[PDB]
Amino acid sequence: GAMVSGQIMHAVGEEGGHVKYVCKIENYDQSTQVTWYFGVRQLENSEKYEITYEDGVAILYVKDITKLDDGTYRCKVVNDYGEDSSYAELFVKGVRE
Repeated sequence: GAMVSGQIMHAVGEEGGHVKYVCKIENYDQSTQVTWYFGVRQLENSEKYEITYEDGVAILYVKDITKLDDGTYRCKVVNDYGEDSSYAELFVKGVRE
């Protein structure tokens, strides 16, 4: 392309609930691979995170929200030509001023 990774919107998470992040990719192809991060931590499918990627749409769902989950989330996109990343925040009540 490209690729270019699209803008991701911020979210407020309530304790015990969930939030989602959606990142739309321009000029994806057969070599495109997507990895999400929370702060310094690399994410994978588990009891905590529901992660999918198909046809230029990356989706991260975060479950069972706690105060620990407040911070910065990154969607990192890599192919045979280069890379791009997009970022957004999760705000939980009681964490930030």
